[PDB]
Amino acid sequence: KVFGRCELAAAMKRHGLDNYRGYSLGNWVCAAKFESNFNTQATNRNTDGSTDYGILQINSRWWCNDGRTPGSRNLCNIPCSALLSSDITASVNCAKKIVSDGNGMNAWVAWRNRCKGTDVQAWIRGCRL
Repeated sequence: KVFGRCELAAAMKRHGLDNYRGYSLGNWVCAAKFESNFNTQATNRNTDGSTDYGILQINSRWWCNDGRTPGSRNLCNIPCSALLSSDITASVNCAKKIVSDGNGMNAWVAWRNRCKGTDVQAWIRGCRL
């Protein structure tokens, strides 16, 4: 499922991501924009042989299990394919552990490179929330 901007914002707010670890809703939305383009089915292989999965491009080396990644930890205890669902629940719960793991939203290199420090509130402009 390809979410609309305000669609994902409302879902993320409902799952308690707004202000989680102090990161406003615009940050999480911006991150989803530049990680997946709001597409829950997005997958992307990385050079170390891991893959990133779903709306927030969560990595198979540490967080979910895809059966093919050397050194998998599966810290979210979840098949990576569950992060590709139109229900964002599993993706949201896992993002909570990742952003709590020590270096904040810097884990997300599209966030870091394209959202961090910018006018992220723009990413929820016009939304009824």
